[PDB]
Amino acid sequence: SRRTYTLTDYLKSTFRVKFYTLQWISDHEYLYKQENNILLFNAEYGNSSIFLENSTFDELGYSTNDYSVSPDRQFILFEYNYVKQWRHSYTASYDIYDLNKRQLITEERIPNNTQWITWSPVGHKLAYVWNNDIYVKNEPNLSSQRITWTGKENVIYNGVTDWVYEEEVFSAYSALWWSPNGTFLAYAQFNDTEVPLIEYSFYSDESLQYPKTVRIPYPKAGAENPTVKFFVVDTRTLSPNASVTSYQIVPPASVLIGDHYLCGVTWVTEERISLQWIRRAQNYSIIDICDYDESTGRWISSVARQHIEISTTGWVGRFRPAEPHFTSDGNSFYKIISNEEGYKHICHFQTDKSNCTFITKGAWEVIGIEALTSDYLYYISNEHKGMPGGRNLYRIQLNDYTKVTCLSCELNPERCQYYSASFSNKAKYYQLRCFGPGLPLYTLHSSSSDKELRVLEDNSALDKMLQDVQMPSKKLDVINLHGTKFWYQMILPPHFDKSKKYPLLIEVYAGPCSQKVDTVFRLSWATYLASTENIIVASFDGRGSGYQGDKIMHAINRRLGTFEVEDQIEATRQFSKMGFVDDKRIAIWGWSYGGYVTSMVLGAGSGVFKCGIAVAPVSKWEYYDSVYTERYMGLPTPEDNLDYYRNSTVMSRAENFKQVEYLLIHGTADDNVHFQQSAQLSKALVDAGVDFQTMWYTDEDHGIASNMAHQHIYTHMSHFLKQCFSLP
Amino acid sequence: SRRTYTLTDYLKSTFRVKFYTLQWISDHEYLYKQENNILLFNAEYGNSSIFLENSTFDELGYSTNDYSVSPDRQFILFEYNYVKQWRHSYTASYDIYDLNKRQLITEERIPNNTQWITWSPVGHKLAYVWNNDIYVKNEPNLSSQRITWTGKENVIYNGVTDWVYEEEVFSAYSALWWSPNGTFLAYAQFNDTEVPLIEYSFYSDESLQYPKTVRIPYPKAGAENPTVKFFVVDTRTLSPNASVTSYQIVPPASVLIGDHYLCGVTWVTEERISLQWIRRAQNYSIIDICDYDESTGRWISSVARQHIEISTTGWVGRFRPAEPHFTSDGNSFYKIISNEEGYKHICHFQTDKSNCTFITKGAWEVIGIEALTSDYLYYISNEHKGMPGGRNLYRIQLNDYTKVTCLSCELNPERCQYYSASFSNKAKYYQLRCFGPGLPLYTLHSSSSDKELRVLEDNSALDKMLQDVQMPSKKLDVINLHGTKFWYQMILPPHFDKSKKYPLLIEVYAGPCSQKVDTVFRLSWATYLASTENIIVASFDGRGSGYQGDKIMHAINRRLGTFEVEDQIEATRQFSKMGFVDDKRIAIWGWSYGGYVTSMVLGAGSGVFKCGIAVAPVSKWEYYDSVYTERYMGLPTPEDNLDYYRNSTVMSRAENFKQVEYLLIHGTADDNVHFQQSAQLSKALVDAGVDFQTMWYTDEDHGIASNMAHQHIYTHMSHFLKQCFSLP
Ligand SMILES: *[C@@H]1O[C@H](CO)[C@@H](O[C@@H]2O[C@H](CO)[C@@H](O)[C@H](O)[C@H]2NC(C)=O)[C@H](O)[C@H]1NC(C)=O
Ligand SMILES: *[C@@H]1O[C@H](CO)[C@@H](O[C@@H]2O[C@H](CO)[C@@H](O)[C@H](O)[C@H]2NC(C)=O)[C@H](O)[C@H]1NC(C)=O
Ligand SMILES: *[C@H]1O[C@H](CO)[C@@H](O[C@@H]2O[C@H](CO)[C@@H](O)[C@H](O)[C@H]2NC(C)=O)[C@H](O)[C@H]1NC(C)=O
Ligand SMILES: *[C@H]1O[C@H](CO)[C@@H](O[C@H]2O[C@H](CO)[C@@H](O)[C@H](O)[C@H]2NC(C)=O)[C@H](O)[C@H]1NC(C)=O
Ligand SMILES: *[C@@H]1O[C@H](CO)[C@@H](O)[C@H](O)[C@H]1NC(C)=O
Ligand SMILES: *[C@@H]1O[C@H](CO)[C@@H](O)[C@H](O)[C@H]1NC(C)=O
Ligand SMILES: *[C@@H]1O[C@H](CO)[C@@H](O)[C@H](O)[C@H]1NC(C)=O
Ligand SMILES: *[C@@H]1O[C@H](CO)[C@@H](O)[C@H](O)[C@H]1NC(C)=O
Ligand SMILES: *[C@@H]1O[C@H](CO)[C@@H](O)[C@H](O)[C@H]1NC(C)=O
Ligand SMILES: *[C@@H]1O[C@H](CO)[C@@H](O)[C@H](O)[C@H]1NC(C)=O
Ligand SMILES: *[C@@H]1O[C@H](CO)[C@@H](O)[C@H](O)[C@H]1NC(C)=O
Ligand SMILES: *[C@H]1O[C@H](CO)[C@@H](O)[C@H](O)[C@H]1NC(C)=O
Ligand SMILES: NCC1(c2ccccc2)CCCC1
Ligand SMILES: NCC1(c2ccccc2)CCCC1
Repeated sequence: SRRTYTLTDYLKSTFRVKFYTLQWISDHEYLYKQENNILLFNAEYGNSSIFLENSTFDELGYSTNDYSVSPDRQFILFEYNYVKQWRHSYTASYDIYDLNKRQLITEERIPNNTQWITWSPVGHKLAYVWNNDIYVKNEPNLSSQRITWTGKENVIYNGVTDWVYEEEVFSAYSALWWSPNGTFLAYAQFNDTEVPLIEYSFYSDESLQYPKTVRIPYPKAGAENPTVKFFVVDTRTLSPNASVTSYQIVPPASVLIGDHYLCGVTWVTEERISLQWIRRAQNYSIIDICDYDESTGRWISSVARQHIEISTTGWVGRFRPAEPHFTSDGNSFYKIISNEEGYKHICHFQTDKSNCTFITKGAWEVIGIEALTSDYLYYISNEHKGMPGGRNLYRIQLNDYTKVTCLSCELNPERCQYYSASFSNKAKYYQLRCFGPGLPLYTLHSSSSDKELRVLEDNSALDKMLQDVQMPSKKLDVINLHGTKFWYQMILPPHFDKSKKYPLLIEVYAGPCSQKVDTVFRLSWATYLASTENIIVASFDGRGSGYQGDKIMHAINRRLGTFEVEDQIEATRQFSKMGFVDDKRIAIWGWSYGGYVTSMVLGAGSGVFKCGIAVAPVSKWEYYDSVYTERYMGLPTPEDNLDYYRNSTVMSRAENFKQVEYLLIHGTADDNVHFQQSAQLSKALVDAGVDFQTMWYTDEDHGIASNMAHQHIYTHMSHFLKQCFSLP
Repeated sequence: SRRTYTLTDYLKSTFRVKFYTLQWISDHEYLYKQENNILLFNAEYGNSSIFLENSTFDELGYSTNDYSVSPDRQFILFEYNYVKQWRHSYTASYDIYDLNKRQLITEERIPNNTQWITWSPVGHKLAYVWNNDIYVKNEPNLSSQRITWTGKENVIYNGVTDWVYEEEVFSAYSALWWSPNGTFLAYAQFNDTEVPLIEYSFYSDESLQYPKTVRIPYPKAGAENPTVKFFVVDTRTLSPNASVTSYQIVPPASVLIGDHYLCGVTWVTEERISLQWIRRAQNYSIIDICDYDESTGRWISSVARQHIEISTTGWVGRFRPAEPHFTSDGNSFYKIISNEEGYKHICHFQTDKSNCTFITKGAWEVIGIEALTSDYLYYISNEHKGMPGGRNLYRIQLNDYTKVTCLSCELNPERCQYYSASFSNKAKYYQLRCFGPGLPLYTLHSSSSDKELRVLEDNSALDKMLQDVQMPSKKLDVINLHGTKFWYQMILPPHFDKSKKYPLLIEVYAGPCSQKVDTVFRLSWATYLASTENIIVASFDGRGSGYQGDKIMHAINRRLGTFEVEDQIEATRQFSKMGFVDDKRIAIWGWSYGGYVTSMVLGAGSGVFKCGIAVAPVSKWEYYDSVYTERYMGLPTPEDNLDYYRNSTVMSRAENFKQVEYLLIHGTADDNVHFQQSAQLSKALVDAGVDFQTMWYTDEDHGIASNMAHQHIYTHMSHFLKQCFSLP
């Protein structure tokens, strides 16, 4: 009799899922923004005090989207006037507020359009990037000092990444790294002089008479890449009438051979920095640990402190090589790498020795190292119940790898199987974050007694609202393909009657090291399709997917568009044989890589799918960026992998689309998967005489995330889907 | 029992409509390309001879799309390697073939990428434009002489028009004019230095890794326009070691005041040239007749030889002021202008007097003056039967305006009501071209006996094919609106049963001075919709339409988007009341201006239309070019017509689209109605929460005319239409 989860409920977020975001500022204290008030909580006693009243934000231009308190707690930074750029980058305005004299620094302010800013790890120094140059302010009220002079739009980047490093290498816009005690400021410089430009029209507000052309240095497969340099600036000598004292650290010879990338920076101590470089091929990476020479100011490296990591069956790491986690002394480190069996586990390395020792093993994988003390190492893995789509926090004794405890496994076995964690300094306390399968749950714990100090947020409000509505259920299970067991999930309609025949909707991603099958709780479009439209929405992780060993992940090496596409078809074929699926009404959709896979499926002529929707899909790999594409496909030259580049385009399967109903969608301002991709795909379908539907979204980028576009696209795909399934 | 005219029949042109293209080369001879053979016909005796065997084209690179024989018949020009640009412009390669020594000129050839080329009116001189500069060749085998040095891509144009002059002023790419006896070569120079650039992406062949950006100097409403200069070059002194002798003719002071355009050039005699200029406003034009001064080389003008033409209720002429037609002596001319009642008729002017005398009158209009001898004047009008959508050839005695004969009216009253004509030199013979309502019919006639020498093409083959198929019928009639009678047409399905109720498709254009209702025979998409899908396709010419007097045409002056849109709604409303139309299923579609109107109707909230399709529509007048837009709307400034510019956008009616099914289509490479227009329109619909369909066509220009795109768009609109009409 109750209501169903509606499209409007989804599009409007009428069912709010709460969370708990905190920032640790010591080994037992943390800040929390509550009702626009910044409160200081003491993990020990649970008591809190007001750190900054809600009545201070009231007048800072307008909305204050973010804050950052200096480590010495003397100042606070206010971020506002946010202007988004790519996936991670953006520019903003900042105000510095003196917490002592409780005033607002007015002289020597931070520039407008600041690209990045950060306090030093200690004290209250500031470093920021503006107009592609780096500046340092020793005091909030004193004049900043310019560190670089080469900054230049679309050419030289100091302190921040260019387009490709942001998206594929750093997964961040930032390229600045203060040393632990603020002595040194390390940064990377990117040169895009020889990178070709992708250009597209941005129409802007209706009042703009002429469209403007956006230009981005974007390297497509096999094109010229940006070069990079790494510098360590000694901030001690920074003065208005002094030059900048900096040293340039170059990569090891084994990398200087040809094109390469800087993929990681980690400070070990005030005089020891760790750099991780990888060759353009991405099957050879190396860690170079450089020591500061106090009598020359040089950062020296030695072959003894270099650690090589290669891959013979594919690429190194998941999306990039894993980061090293050093001990306080810096004489050793722990890092995730592939073991003998192809599973990723933690290996213990000695800084000046090449041999490492695995401290974990099994047919499961370590997702990442979370914290490290002199006695324990905390990490996250999907070992529990052997569920690759589950996550838990584990702790292992460093003096006896035999003693490993699961800190999250049994807290709420039914409600919580997917966690992430955030540790305080020195790992004395930690917040545990549960994302499903039940309602998210945030908790605070002590590392000494493993006791649960308290419940930070349990979403009891959401629970209330949902018991009044007919929610669908999510079931996870397994099936066999090629003698290998793979996972899949199904969002089943309320009051699921294994008798009736329901229409199926396959939602796919399926890109290298992907995971669409997990135990995370999500109020999604699928929630609505199952709840209101009685459609079954399933997902499957086959060959190429991650967190199940290099064996399954590297299956699609140098051959994207083959096995992962084929496995979606065979898995759907097995789903359609289970009596509760109307094989006459099967569809599939995806975004990005899921859009590519969706298209490849539809064009396979399997006769299995009736219709499909592709949103901002890749259509030809030579159109995508160099870092991501080459990592799996090599170079598109007749000497390397051109043949597999050519027969993996969606265009080459155009004729087969005559057998299905296809919906192609794309944002005209997509800086990531260029509109070109869909423009070229549609032209191939037109030339083949194939009828299909289209939908462009003016000025929307890769996310197609503006409030109105977001609502419009899901509304549109719903009509298309219901038309195809003959649903009223 | 027979077949119906199918979509495939239309898309593939299975039913060929033949024509007869000839080129007059004297007062009694003409050339005709037959089976790749150039034959020379003698109108007098009807006998023909081979002028150039089909066996000469065989090897000229490849296909020879066109030929041009010099007037002295000594040479012939072969055009090939055609590369289209805008609506009229294109570049090509040319070979000169010596008809005497029957050889092929090999030395001093014509450049590749030639923009325009033409023989002189006599002899065998040649003038051509290459890289925006003019060149003259006195002999096919001799070196050409460069005439201009200012040529520059997207900036200076010598001898050819820029984008806006090509599309809106000259309706041609050409800007060169030889004098009657080849002495002088006149040309216009266009400067686009200050014209803003419209830019858009061209994706090209799938193999192009990066899309290229096309840039065109295009002036939008109120923007900076291109300036122009007119020169008369004396070719007699052209020599390799001599400078160029030329004179610059400037416009009359009444035009130099502000911005203006050169809209017409006409040579009167070897020493008298006629220039027609118009102000940017386009409600004031003037004809300046300049005489050559043999002792100074100057081209002099006098106030006595100037003729002003203004409009107080709108703009001058139809799309541009009509051209003057001078007598051999050049002492007088005949030109179409609006009379006292607002109807366009022929006025007789004296070159040095300001008063003219109308030689025709009535509630009908003269379409154009076709030929002029010392005894008669031939013209075309829609006077017959008072049908504004009919055309006929008339002849009027110059010494007695009372004697006027209709030469085409009664030849085939049932089969032919729409003619055009082509006269030989001195008007001794003429070809008559009938375009409907029956099958096209070409005939050759003598001016002396008005006798029909012979039938050039009667399409008897097409007649044969069509009697085997169920063709629809076209009926023309009238209806009253605001006390004024307007015309409309309906393509009725075969075996039309005035009983049953059929869905109605309204095909609209309705732009200023347009005519959708005529008696021309057309194998169109509508032919298929009526014949096979049993849909009625109607068209209506209301306020704003042409050929019915300035009264009706100037109705929409300074207010586009109002009356012509409203009249389509009221006329459809009256059509729906006629018992044979299903009021529940009515649609409307259009192209360009028809797309605008179509969209303005769908957004009127009249409740009359269920669905509609708009192809490459204008959505906001400030986005269209200056010449066309300003002609009807004035300037978009608060001092002029900004208010009507703002409330006539399609966007302002977005909310109303929630009541209809809308299909928006646009070529991404449209240089005319920029993709911007539809991009901005769709964004307004998305912001309003309106659901609608879309369809972009990669790299297609304004015509969307590539073979595959052509077939695809009509196939797509047919599915949309049938979905909306619930037709299987
Ligand atoms: C591209 O072409 C290759 C080579 O023909 C395809 O690889 C074969 O795929 C078939 C599946 O139909 C397998 O039976 C063979 O074992 C494969 N051979 C190799 C060399 O792996 C590949 O599937 C094609 N890729 C795409 C995207 O269609
Ligand atoms: C094309 O038109 C532009 C006007 O914009 C001319 O440029 C001006 O030329 C004069 C004289 O040389 C200079 O004093 C101005 O400074 C120029 N202004 C600009 C906008 O550049 C240009 O010379 C013209 N070219 C031709 C071939 O006529
Ligand atoms: C700043 O802080 C006060 C609390 O100290 C906020 O007041 C609370 O508001 C929530 C709902 O918004 C109530 O449920 C609490 O009970 C309120 N507490 C009090 C003091 O009554 C106040 O809303 C905040 N100011 C702003 C900017 O909204
Ligand atoms: C918007 O501009 C004017 C503003 O009123 C509109 O008004 C005109 O058209 C009406 C038709 O409903 C007439 O009733 C008004 O009298 C007439 N106003 C004037 C001053 O003559 C006009 O129609 C609108 N144009 C568009 C495109 O919507
Ligand atoms: C919490 O209370 C303790 C005493 O039990 C005090 O020492 C501490 O400073 C307080 N922490 C806060 C809320 O800052
Ligand atoms: C950027 O790279 C280009 C191309 O190699 C080079 O010419 C230029 O000097 C470099 N600039 C800097 C600041 O490194
Ligand atoms: C730095 O130099 C400027 C003049 O160039 C001078 O005004 C200022 O006093 C100097 N600062 C220091 C550190 O003395
Ligand atoms: C590393 O990748 C390159 C790129 O093709 C390849 O030639 C080489 O064999 C690879 N090396 C390993 C360790 O597999
Ligand atoms: C037709 O024949 C006549 C002979 O009476 C001749 O004069 C004429 O040139 C011929 N027509 C042509 C040009 O083929
Ligand atoms: C014309 O100029 C050319 C180029 O300098 C020269 O070779 C030629 O002799 C000149 N013609 C004469 C002789 O007048
Ligand atoms: C000519 O047209 C312009 C266009 O705005 C107008 O301002 C001017 O008054 C008009 N004059 C005549 C003769 O109609
Ligand atoms: C060219 O014309 C001749 C005329 O005799 C004709 O017979 C021949 O078929 C034609 N050749 C072609 C197809 O070009
Ligand atoms: N850029 C890497 C990703 C991608 C791949 C193909 C297409 C779009 C986006 C894959 C993982 C995050 C985004
Ligand atoms: N520009 C001239 C035309 C037009 C008008 C509006 C929109 C597109 C095209 C009007 C007549 C021919 C084409």
